[PDB]
Parts: sequence; structure tokens; C-alpha cells
Amino acid sequence: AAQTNAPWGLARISSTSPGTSTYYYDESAGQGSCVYVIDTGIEASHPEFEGRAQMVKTYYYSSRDGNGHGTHCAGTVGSRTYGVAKKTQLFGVKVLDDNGSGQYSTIIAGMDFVASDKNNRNCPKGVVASLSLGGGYSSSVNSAAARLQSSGVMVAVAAGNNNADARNYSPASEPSVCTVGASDRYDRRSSFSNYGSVLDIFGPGTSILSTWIGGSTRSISGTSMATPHVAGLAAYLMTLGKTTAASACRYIADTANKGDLSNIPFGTVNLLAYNNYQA
Ligand SMILES: [Ca+2]
Repeated sequence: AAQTNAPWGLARISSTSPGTSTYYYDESAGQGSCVYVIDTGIEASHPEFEGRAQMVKTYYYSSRDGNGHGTHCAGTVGSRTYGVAKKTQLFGVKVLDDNGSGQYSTIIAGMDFVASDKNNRNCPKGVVASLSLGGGYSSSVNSAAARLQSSGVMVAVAAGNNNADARNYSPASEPSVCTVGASDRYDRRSSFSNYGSVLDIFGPGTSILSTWIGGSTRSISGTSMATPHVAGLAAYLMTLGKTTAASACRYIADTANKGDLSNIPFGTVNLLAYNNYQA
């Protein structure tokens, strides 16, 4: 399949070179997979989600996304126009309030929730979790992310936006999950992107167009935006039968565009998520 004039990030993920604008992907498009977006929620009624999105959990007085961040992230995972996996099922878990904040205890609870909750969902091709959030190092937070992964969910987490080594952030620093740095449309490491040995992969994170609340759209930047590209990619590859929750991060790294990014600090991987789709 080919989607012309796609957001640059989508085109980038299906290209061996920067500077193109068409997104190429197998029509299966993540059908039969599920992606949990653990964030400020998801505006499920957005036309862009086509009935494929649902809120399944909140720790606040509403499950509505009163911020937009979670809806943007979900849009990158699987919206019809702005999504990597255009046929995946999206499940929203609201661990962040409408200011985008959340206590670590609530974040942990949301991760453990998804590990159980996947047994209540129909996801024959497999399960992914996208965590576009983080804070300072916490062994408890890292352990929760490790549990979620161990339970059979492909966990993708943001490296963080401090232009700093991600070893000092959680869940970014957890070895067993897929930690995602951010790049721009010229294949530069995004100026704010964290880096370090704990990173597994980069995806598009600068000036990313996606869904927003009020049934709108916007371009924003962050490792928050890179993460759902990787989460969507994993879902898409799982439906194709190329990989599984346990091996998807390795598989993406194995099949990544290699050595193409600039300003990657010595010791950080130079790998950019790529779907290896031959139209
Ligand atoms: Ca890892």
C-alpha cells in the first residue's frame, strides 16, 4: 500500500533515505494486533480512529483526554491518516492527568493493569504498549516496565527530552524494554533527545503531525512522538508474523537503517526504525 503526502515520519519509517513523502506499508496494517497507549488518554471519538480506539482505564475522575498528548501519540500508532499501523486496535490507559503529570505509583499501576488487561482483549497477532512518559530514575518504575514486557507485551518507552544520558530516567533506563530516541526529517538526532547505552532505537520525533483533542490535528515534538512510531511499527511487524512481543525490539534494531543519523553521541546506537517493506 502507498499513502501519498504522508507525515514525514511515516514516509521515513518506510524509506532507506530521508526526503521522501509517501508512506509504504503492507495492507495488513497491524490488523489483529493491539496497542495500549499509556498516557493522558485518547479521544476515541476522533474520526481518525474509525471506531478502533477505546479507553479501558483511568486513575482520574474522567477517562477523557483533556490534554491532547495521549491522543497525538495514539494517532501516530494507528490513526488512519497519521498512524503507522492503520488497522490496529488502540486501548487508552489514562495514567497522566490533563496537565500531563502523573505520580509514579499511578504509572506503575497502569503498567501492571495492561499486563493483566491484555487477557481481556482480542489480540491474536500480539500486544504492544507505548509509554511516552518518564521522570528521574526509579527502580520500581523500571521493574513495572520489565513486568509488562515479561508478561508478553512489546514495551516501547520514550528516552526523554533532556539532551542527556537516559540512564538517569525511568522507564527509559530499563534494559528489557525498547527505549526510543528522537530524530528530525534531516536525519539529525533531535536536539532535545536523550541518548546513551540504554537506547535501543530512534524514530521520528521532531515536527510530527498527528491527531489532537477536539477532533483536530497538530504538529508537536518529543521522544513522546518517536515512541509511538516504534510501537506502531512493532504492531505492524507482529501482524505480518515477522516478530513477537519478546523479540520485536531486537528485530527492529536488526532491520533498522544503520549509521544514517547525525549527532549521535559516541556509544549510542545509530539505528533508525525502518519497516523494510518492499512495495
Ligand atoms: Ca532494551
